[PDB]
Amino acid sequence: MESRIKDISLAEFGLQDMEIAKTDMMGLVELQRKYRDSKPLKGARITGSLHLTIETSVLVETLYELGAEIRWCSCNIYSTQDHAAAALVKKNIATVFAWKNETIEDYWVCLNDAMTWRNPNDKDKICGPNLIVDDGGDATLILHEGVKAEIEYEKYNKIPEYLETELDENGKQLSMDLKCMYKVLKMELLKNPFRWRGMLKDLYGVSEETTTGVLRLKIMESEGKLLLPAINVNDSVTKSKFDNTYGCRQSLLHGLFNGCIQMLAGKKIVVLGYGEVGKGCAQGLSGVGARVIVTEIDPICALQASMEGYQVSVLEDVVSEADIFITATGNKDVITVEHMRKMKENAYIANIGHFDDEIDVYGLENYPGIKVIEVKQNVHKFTFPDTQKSVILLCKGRLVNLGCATGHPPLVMSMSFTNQVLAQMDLWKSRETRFFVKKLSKELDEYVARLHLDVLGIKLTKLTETQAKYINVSINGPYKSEDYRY
Amino acid sequence: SNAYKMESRIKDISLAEFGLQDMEIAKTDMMGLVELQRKYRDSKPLKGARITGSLHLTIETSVLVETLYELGAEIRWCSCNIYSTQDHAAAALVKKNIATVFAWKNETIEDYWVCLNDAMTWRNPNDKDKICGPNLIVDDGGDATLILHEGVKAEIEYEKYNKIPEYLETELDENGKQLSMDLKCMYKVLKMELLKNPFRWRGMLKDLYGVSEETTTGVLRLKIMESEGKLLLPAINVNDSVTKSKFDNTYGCRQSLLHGLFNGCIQMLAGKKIVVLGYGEVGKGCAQGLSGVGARVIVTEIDPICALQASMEGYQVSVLEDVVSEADIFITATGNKDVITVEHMRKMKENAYIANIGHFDDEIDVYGLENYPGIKVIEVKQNVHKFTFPDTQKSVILLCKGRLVNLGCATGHPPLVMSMSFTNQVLAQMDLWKSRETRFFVKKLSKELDEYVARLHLDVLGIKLTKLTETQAKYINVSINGPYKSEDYRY
Amino acid sequence: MESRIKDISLAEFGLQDMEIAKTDMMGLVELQRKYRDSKPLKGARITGSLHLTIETSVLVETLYELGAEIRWCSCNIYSTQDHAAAALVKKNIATVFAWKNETIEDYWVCLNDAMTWRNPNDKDKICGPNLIVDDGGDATLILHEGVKAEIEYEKYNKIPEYLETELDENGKQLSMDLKCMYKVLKMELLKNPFRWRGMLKDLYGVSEETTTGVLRLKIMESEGKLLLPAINVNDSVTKSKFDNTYGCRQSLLHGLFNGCIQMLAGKKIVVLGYGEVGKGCAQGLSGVGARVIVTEIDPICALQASMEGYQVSVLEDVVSEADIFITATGNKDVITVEHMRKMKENAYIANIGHFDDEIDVYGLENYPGIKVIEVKQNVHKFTFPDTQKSVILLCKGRLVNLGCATGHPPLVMSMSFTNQVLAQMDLWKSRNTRFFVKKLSKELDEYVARLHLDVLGIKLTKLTETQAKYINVSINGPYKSEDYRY
Amino acid sequence: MESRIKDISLAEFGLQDMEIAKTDMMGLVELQRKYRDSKPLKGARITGSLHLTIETSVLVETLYELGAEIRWCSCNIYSTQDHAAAALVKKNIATVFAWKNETIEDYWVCLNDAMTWRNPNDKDKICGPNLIVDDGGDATLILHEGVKAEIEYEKYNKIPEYLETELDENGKQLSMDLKCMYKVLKMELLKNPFRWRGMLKDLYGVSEETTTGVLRLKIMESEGKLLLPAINVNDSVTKSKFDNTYGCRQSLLHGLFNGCIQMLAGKKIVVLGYGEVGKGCAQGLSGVGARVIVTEIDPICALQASMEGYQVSVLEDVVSEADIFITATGNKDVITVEHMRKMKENAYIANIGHFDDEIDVYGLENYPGIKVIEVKQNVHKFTFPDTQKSVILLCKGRLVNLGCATGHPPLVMSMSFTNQVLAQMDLWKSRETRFFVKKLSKELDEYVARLHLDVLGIKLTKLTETQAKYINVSINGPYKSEDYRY
Ligand SMILES: NC(=O)c1ccc[n+]([C@@H]2O[C@H](COP(=O)([O-])OP(=O)(O)OC[C@H]3O[C@@H](n4cnc5c(N)ncnc54)[C@H](O)[C@@H]3O)[C@@H](O)[C@H]2O)c1
Ligand SMILES: NC(=O)c1ccc[n+]([C@@H]2O[C@H](COP(=O)([O-])OP(=O)(O)OC[C@H]3O[C@@H](n4cnc5c(N)ncnc54)[C@H](O)[C@@H]3O)[C@@H](O)[C@H]2O)c1
Repeated sequence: MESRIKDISLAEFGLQDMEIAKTDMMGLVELQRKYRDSKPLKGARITGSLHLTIETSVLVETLYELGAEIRWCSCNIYSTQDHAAAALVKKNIATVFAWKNETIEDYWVCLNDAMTWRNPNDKDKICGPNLIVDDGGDATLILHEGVKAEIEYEKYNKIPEYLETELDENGKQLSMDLKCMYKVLKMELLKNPFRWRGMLKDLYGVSEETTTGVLRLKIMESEGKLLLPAINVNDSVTKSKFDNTYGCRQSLLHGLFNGCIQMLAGKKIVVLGYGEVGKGCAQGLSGVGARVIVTEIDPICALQASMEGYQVSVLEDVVSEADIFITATGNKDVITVEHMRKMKENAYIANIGHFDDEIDVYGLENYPGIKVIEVKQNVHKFTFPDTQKSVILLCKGRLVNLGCATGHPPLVMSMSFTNQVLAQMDLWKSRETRFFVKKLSKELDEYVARLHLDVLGIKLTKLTETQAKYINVSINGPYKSEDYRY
Repeated sequence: SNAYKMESRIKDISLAEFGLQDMEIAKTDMMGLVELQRKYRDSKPLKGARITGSLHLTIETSVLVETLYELGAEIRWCSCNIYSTQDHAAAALVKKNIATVFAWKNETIEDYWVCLNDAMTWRNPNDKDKICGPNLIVDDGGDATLILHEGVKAEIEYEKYNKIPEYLETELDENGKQLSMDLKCMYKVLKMELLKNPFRWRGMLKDLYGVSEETTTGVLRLKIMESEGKLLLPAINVNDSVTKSKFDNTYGCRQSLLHGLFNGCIQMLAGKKIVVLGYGEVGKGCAQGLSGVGARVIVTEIDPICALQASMEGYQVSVLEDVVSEADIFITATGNKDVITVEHMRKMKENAYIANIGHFDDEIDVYGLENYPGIKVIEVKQNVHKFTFPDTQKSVILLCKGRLVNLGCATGHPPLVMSMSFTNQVLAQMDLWKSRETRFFVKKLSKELDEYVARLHLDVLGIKLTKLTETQAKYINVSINGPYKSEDYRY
Repeated sequence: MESRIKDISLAEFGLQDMEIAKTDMMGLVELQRKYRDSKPLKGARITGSLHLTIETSVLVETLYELGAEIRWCSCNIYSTQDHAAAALVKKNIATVFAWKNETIEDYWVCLNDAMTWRNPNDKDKICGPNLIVDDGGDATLILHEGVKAEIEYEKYNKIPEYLETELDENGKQLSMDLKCMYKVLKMELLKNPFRWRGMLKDLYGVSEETTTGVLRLKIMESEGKLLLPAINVNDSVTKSKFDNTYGCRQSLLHGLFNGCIQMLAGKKIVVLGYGEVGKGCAQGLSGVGARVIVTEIDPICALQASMEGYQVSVLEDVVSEADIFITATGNKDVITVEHMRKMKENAYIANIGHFDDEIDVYGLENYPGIKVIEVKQNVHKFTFPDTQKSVILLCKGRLVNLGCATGHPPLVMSMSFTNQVLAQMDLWKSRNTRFFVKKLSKELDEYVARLHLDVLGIKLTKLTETQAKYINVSINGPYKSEDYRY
Repeated sequence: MESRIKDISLAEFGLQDMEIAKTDMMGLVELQRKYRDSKPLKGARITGSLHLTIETSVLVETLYELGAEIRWCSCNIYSTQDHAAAALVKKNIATVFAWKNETIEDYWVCLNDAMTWRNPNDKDKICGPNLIVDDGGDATLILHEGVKAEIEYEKYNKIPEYLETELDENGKQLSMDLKCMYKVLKMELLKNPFRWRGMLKDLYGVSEETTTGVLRLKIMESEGKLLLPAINVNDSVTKSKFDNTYGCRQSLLHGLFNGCIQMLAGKKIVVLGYGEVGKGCAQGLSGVGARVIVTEIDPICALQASMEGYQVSVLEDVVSEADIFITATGNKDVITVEHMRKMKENAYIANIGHFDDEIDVYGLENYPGIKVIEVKQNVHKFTFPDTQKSVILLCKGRLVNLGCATGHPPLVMSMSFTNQVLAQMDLWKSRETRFFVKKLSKELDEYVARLHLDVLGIKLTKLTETQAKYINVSINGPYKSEDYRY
């Protein structure tokens, strides 16, 4: 037994949930039906760092049926669905390092173990994955920081001091994620100081699932420091305009209904950030009678919010009157402890963005004399000692739809994961320096949509030759120019 | 040892702190109940009243019980559904000695009727702890009221021939059909009580001052009794208060239907053809919520007025038979029975979801589905079962065994609307108690009190109410303080 | 010959609209088909005071095909559709005294003429109508004030001084409508002081269309001054829950679109009054992106607004911030000159209630130093002298959906007018010092709904005997108890 | 050089609406404030072909205040607002050739005159514009076809026979628009065969307002036949995501309420095309209770429609049951004569796309034995002689919001038109061979949004340095990458 999971006996519930889920994941069902025998990913070692849900287990199953060997971990300490994880282990579909309620330390150990492969020749030698499926950039981060650490290690033939200290370049305390990651890097430098650089040779790419992960990729790219090809799956139209928006419209409500006992109707609920995710959040909240107040830094998004009937305000002007706060920025320090101190009694705070630092959870937990009580497994009420007023935080500020619920439903995830399988296949067939972040073709993007039309009984109109020539498109697409915004 | 802890029958007393914490959080929005406790906890208008409740024991209900308790009443409680009890809510009441409780999540139908009977059984410490009944009843669906009346009928039959009437000892009804399990289990209790004391039910009537009924289905049962001249005690209809029916039934379900569906049905609602059978107060809310998350709602209705209302909101109105093969999810919201038959179920597409939000499980023919020759059943997750027909090999997925899905698969309506319903309940209980000092009929609370309920909740939401000038008040012919609408106003 | 309209040449444009409108007015089509042979209203003299729109023409046609003789006028100086009035006169369906943009003086003269019938036996003598169709209660008001005036006239053998003065009580100037009505009453007393009382024996009742008219009836009943039977048509479920709400949802917008050039999306629109009309107005405004703010006196209605996501405030707390103000209360002095002076530049003010005194128009027009410029017909900008700021009034405060637009569409008016025909037939069929106000039975209310199901392709489900017994109703209905609110 | 409009006495009504409109057009108001002294467009001859509405008059005034000489015409025969055209002529800020209800021949004559300028040196000699503001691409089309005509004329020393023929290649009858354009071009070849080619020299560019015009530009570019620089205004975020969507949401409803007497609630309304325009149309229709059914060729757009709860079907499966049909495709022959013959009695047909050929109006009008009645101004009922069934067409299939109503409101037009002015200034500045189509920068696109925030009381949030660096943007924008879809 190499996998490290919660409980293998939950396998059958997972397997059963996978089959029910699969009814609507027609994109993944079709890729399996079309490629299970030809196996286009045969020989590929794939490491995944992505919320291990039932939907994800179907993604993993799909990659496995296309011939890949798979190792997997979750990209969040609270998102793993333990029955989903056990289904993959029992069936020998993948080697898994993930469980619900991981410590930060265990998060980084699991990611590192998922990145570790034993060479098919001899078990003595370690090697890396050929491909990476990433959500948030953590697997991509540990690889680049691993390489940087090794280069610093050789340069002075000793452990770089930045890995043996609790402080950053400016004397401040390092985040728990960096301390735990640096601890893993130091350990690996002593076991093998060419571990990370040795992987670069066999690494053919990474396919990134989400906006926060993409931003990280784009930053590396513009600095000329990206060390492998990358496909941006987030910005496929069938991902960003469906998963991000429609997926959150349902999964935000599910997370809120599970964690927040109150009625949303008539409540002033602040949605911080009105991008693809924020738009979905507001639509769902209004659907159940909430009066949505939006905050934005972008004047275009602000205007869009206003066109849908929502008030647009700065947090300071509403922090004392609003009832519920939802961060959807992908930024950091959007809700501070100071903001929290001004909120009304039993105001709720939740985050749906990828990382928990949108909310100053650290400042809240380390506030002098603060009291905390567990409302439920993942809901905590914090009471400030000076005012005696309390705020209620959902799942310690981690993405609420996956921390307090089961994330987006199968339909949109099938669309997102169909893009993932296609991105992986593209990277694999192109396998062989300035590396780029590219997106999938519009042809494939439309194809993903075509694969899901029958789920919903959608009947598509077909162009005539005359109409096609008139609007200047092929009868079979693509139907829009590259800059079309949908 | 504590009498409340020992006498109560719940699942786990250790969950009490979670219950108490939830109750405190809920109180932020349950301003109606918070105010009644503040205003009356000293003078205790319900002092000495023995109240028996039969209403889903949720956190919201625990605050209701706490309110009756702070007003001076002794209390015993049970839920009105085998799956709706929230064990932490029940534990909270037992640990604080607020009430003697007989309720847990996932009861059997036998246990359900034994808990109700026990909730109706009191002892008088001033009369050598001898058996008696409650003074007041809080009912949701009319089961407390049913056992009382069937209890009186049973005793009247028993007394004629000095023996147990044979309709209690038989597993079949008047038409030779197999009795529902609820009737069998209720008759079993009635038979046992006739042997303990054949003057038990009629003996309670002396001290019973009324029942206050929470929902549409329980009210229907009351009106049927009243029109037949068989209602044995005064009743207050709480469901038809404006601050109950226009809020709990509609806006409560808008949220709680979705929560139940999200927990039981893993699939995305967006784009699905979802049938909502019944477009009354509950259906209106279900529809609004469903389309709020992208579903395409199709309505079935028997009332041409309601059907037209659905159509005005952009919904297709169809007969079930015309969409039973194409629709993805079916939600019954009628309060009727046999709305979705086994025969309808056999025609549904593969993996169609079926759920009910009405009070009783018989809206969907669950019994006929479970007892269909050769049917195959597997438990997907908690209270979610897939049934497979042997002749077609097609499957349908039933949520909560047909039981009201918002309470059985989720936590029911949220605190805010429940406070509005429960403020009406406390007012009704007080009205019946102060009144203690053809024959019996059903009545509703006055509009003054109905408007009062709403006033108590305006600050929760930062609502600012405009005030009429004398000139305006005289012009529209109302008092500055209300009521602001005539009795027939529909809101 | 005896009709007074603007132009009879428009008739053809009215007759075409009537036929098109009849596609959706199935209730009226059905009553015509079913009762035109037997003619249940045969010999009845019907006077109508109801906005003479295309829809009203179909109502009047239906009363005519059913054997009635008819005289009609509009219940508002701006609501008449000239092509509709022409159609009725051209085909000799009714005698009409109505045109768009009447003066208030002519309004009362037109009404008084509509009430004046000639005795079929001896036409040299006057008589009144047998039945009245009323909207707002003006026909009912002139009858009752006329009777009061005649009685007062006899006690002192002279014109009562209240009819000749023009202040009354507080010394405040009397409304133009009362002065013009009193002028007509004075003129009729001098010609025949038994005119009004002479109509009482043969008057079999009035059927009242709207909330404001019903309110006036209820006041008369509580004081024991109601002089004839009345049917409250507004409170049929198929009128109040459809016309008041869904009719306004479309016609308000249409009225706002013709008079207000500005975009509604993003604007803070205050809807004063959240009753059957207010609910519909809000729904329509939200539908095109406006942020609706509600004002209410009734806490129940205020809570309903909150449950639909609308902020509920008092006018004084938003009068300076809001962009548009829509009164829908059926009350008076809701928007005062003092409120208007605090409004922002080019703020729009409109009314959808029956009467124009919801907004203090008289006070605005007669403000010292006020400047007024007509932007277009029925749209005026008023500029205050001190601040130099302006407000824009639609329709001189008259119901904006009928004054600036064509009112509710055919479908809902058919439901309302099907109730009217049924009411007229009930009062005629039934032909005592005390008279009361009653409503149609729920059987007939449900019948109105049944007649319109085929329009929209609605398929109704039918109860089995065991279900009908279980829910305690008859298979053919009624399906709800009398206190059911729908 | 003397204007041709309907009636100059309407001037004050236009000038009055202009000032009221300016309240929301803060983009154009700002450009006037900032650049009226320096006049960056001084000396520039600007010819515009764009619906001459009140909104357009503020655009022309802005262009004038920036120093340009201006001559203008509408891009549709029914969209001109005569009072708007009058205001421009009265204020003498532009030479105008436009009026409501033009003939097709007049349209091309007006456009050709708008393209004709008297040489800055001589009064006898003719020249062309320096810049073109176009909507639909007709100004751009006449120029390119004018050049082709001249080149073909010199090639064989004769009038090209395609200009004289009434049919074209496939034997089908040429559209009236083509026959009229060709007649104008034929005549210009005789007066001066180097007219069009003479213009290319002084033409610095065209700025195209809409999707259909852009498509035409992209086709010419791909073929390497574009003869001047071009700026695609349609695809600025502040145009396509506001004008096309939220503009139509209000203006479609305005057009339908004016042309269609029926209630939209409950009706099955088919929206053909679910792009930027269709999205808005559907939302506005749903908002008034309609049951929207969508037709699409694009599987992504079709899925999006399904995610909003709309049924997605092919026209043939609903053509007999639907009540109202709205084309929003920018394609042609979307609704054929055969489809119209299958529609139910009194079905309504309207188009909101740029050209009238989305619906086969020509075929309908010229159908053998077709009866047609004018229901009202710009609304016609057509009855087929075989079935005796009727269909009702709004403004002869021309864009319904501008034909049956007053187009989009000022707010969105200011956003669209602020982009036009910015583009014209860009083209004019660059004057100091393959031509391409470019779009404005995201800096300017966001700037357009900023200019309109105060209208709606929008409070923008400002990024901190730490936040700015974390998400890798400047504190002052741009805040999104180029491919961001909003
Ligand atoms: N789950 C909850 O929390 C909750 C909340 C409130 C009420 N309820 C229950 O919900 C049920 C409905 O309550 P309501 O207040 O909406 O009652 P209602 O009378 O307002 O609505 C029921 C509707 O069902 C329609 N109907 C009846 N039989 C039908 C059939 N065979 N097909 C189609 N339509 C049919 C009726 O015309 C009616 O409009 C009741 O059982 C009530 O006790 C449950
Ligand atoms: N324009 C139309 O086509 C049309 C259609 C139907 C009714 N009406 C008219 O519209 C008016 C309202 O009709 P309704 O059916 O909605 O009546 P309603 O009683 O249902 O609604 C009126 C609401 O206004 C509120 N109100 C009263 N005074 C107020 C004040 N000073 N400030 C704030 N709120 C106040 C009341 O609480 C009430 O809820 C009446 O005059 C009626 O005749 C017009």
